[PDB]
Amino acid sequence: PTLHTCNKTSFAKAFLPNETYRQRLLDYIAIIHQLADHASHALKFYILSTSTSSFPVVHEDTIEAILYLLNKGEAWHPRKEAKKAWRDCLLPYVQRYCQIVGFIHPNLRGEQQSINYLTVSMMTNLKVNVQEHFMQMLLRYINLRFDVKGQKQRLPPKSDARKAFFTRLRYLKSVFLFDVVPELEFLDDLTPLESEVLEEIWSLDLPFLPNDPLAYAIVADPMSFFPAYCKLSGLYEQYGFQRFSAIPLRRSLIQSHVRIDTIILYQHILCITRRDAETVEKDDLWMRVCNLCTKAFRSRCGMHFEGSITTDGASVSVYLKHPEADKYNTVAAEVKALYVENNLPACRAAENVVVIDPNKRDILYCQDSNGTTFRYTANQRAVETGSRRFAKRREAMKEEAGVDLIESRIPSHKTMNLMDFTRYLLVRRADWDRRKEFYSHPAHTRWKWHSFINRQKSESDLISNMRNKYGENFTVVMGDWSDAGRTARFQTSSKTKGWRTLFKRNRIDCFLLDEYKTSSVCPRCSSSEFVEKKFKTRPHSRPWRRREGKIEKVHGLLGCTNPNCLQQAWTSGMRYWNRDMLSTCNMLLIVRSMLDGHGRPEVFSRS
DNA sequence: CGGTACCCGGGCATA
DNA sequence: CCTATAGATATGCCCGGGTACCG
RNA sequence: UCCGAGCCGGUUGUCGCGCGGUUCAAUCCCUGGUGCGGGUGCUAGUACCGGCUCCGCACUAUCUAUAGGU
Ligand SMILES: [Zn+2]
Repeated sequence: PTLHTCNKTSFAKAFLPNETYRQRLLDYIAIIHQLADHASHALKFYILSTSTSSFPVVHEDTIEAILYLLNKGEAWHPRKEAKKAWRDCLLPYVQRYCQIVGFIHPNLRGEQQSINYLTVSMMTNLKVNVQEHFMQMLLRYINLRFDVKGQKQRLPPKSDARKAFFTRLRYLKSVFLFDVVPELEFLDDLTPLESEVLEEIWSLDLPFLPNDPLAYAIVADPMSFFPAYCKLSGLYEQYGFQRFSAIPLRRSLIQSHVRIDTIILYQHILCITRRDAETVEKDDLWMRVCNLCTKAFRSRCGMHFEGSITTDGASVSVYLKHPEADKYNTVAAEVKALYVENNLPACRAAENVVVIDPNKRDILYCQDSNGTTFRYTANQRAVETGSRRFAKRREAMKEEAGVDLIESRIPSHKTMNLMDFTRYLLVRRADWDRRKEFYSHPAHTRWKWHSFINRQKSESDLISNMRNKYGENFTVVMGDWSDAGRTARFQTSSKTKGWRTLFKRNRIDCFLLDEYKTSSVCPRCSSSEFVEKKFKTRPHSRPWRRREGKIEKVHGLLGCTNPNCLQQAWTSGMRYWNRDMLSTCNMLLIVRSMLDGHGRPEVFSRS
């Protein structure tokens, strides 16, 4: 549901100036971060080591058992039969992993809450990693085996050869992905490069539903695909393809956010017996360590603190929880539920309408009916957010600390071979002490929190400037990055949710409009037969491409050659235009046509 | 010295 | 540095450590 | 892996213009903003006329982890 919110504040303003409590909390979060990292590494090691017999069906019990083992040793005494069996199976592998890494059991007490939270988080990471990326990686492997990389340089752009190649590509995938039932003659209709693909795909033991497609089966029981997914990465390793993280790893040594609640408070922070804690109200028990009067803890939209924070030693994210909280395909409509054509009744009553074109450099280029232009570029975000300022010093310190030569030697972590994974673990352990000392510096977390502060300030200033230029109330109509080869969820509508969310937070209505044929029409003559693009050339701006002698045609510059737009005095012979200006003018024309009821003009249509 | 039963705090199960 | 998913705690019961009393 | 923004021109609604001119923005410390009252101070003219800075009331801002993309 949508019954929760978060407010992030600084560590100093969160906890009262009690040095003992702060030190206890810092030690606890460091221990929890170490436990989580070692648990992820041990889970991957166990999964790799058991491939010789069978890929285990990892369960929440598995993660909980791994965490409890790393924490205690053989002292864990679960009473549940499933947990007991998982403990018995995992103990040798965890022992070997600890011996290889030299990990010493922290013997932390009261591990129930933290272990449960980390188990839930890791299982969620497995579920999400298996849900979507499984199909995408399978399709990527199928494309790579067919050598589409080379075929793109072998087939004419539109000739019948490319059509036949596309037909074959879908024909093979339908049988491989269980989309269409094959006939017997399909057996002999396979070249060696295709027979190998069929055999490899079938060797993954893809689970499926007899009455539903593979994609629906993935959504229904995504975790059942976790074993096959682990197999898939192995193939990527055999053929040298772009490897993917089959089993997620918490590589970073920078102190990560750790969950703290009332139970953890009275177990490790306040250090009081449960019988004493149970006799005091939750809020009264929290005030002893946290300044509830701070702005971050105030209620919003009927939500209350409810004793949940996540802290990493530099910033604290306080979660506000609604009383109706959970207490621990049709969706395609959302693709077009927000588009302008379905929201015209609301657009007609908007005080002002602003059309925005996104670009990889001009992240926003906004124009209104009055012609007042505005833009928010990637340079402004990079400078104000401090991303480059932090990057040029945090990465530079590696020269002073010499850790750059350490991280580079680390082999790729996505390997699936047990020997290679052991090599990676040993190499990471070799210089683990120096990296741990380096990342313990407050500067890393301080920059991570200052980045959030700067991004929030930049986002607020952007809205302030937009309101100042266009007015207090306005409706945003933005393009969807349409092109001649973008027709899927992965490419068009997924690259705009950030700005839609940003506008929603400020209660600014945002709608999407088709960007197709936006750069075709000249508004001054409403004609596309006399529009020229990419005529002039200049040296490349990027420092490495520029020194290679590469010359690039201007992308954002367009021209109109129709005589009606040309003054006889102009020696250029063409009226110049900016790509963003023309796109905004065309979007304004389309919106005006839609509002009047005439609909999208035929010239901008996909006919 | 040798052998019992209770109160407490910690640990684990569960939705 | 961008985008996407799931989940975003609390109560009850078992047990094992130490302390109390008789022969 | 290198990059600020506003404005006037070369310019005609023109560029990642390594084109010219001019204004502030930034370096460090800071969770941001909105509407309401005072409370030291700093600014231009005889309480007004404001702007920067704090105090206090409610209105609001979804983060963790991983993964993918570069
Ligand atoms: Zn024209």
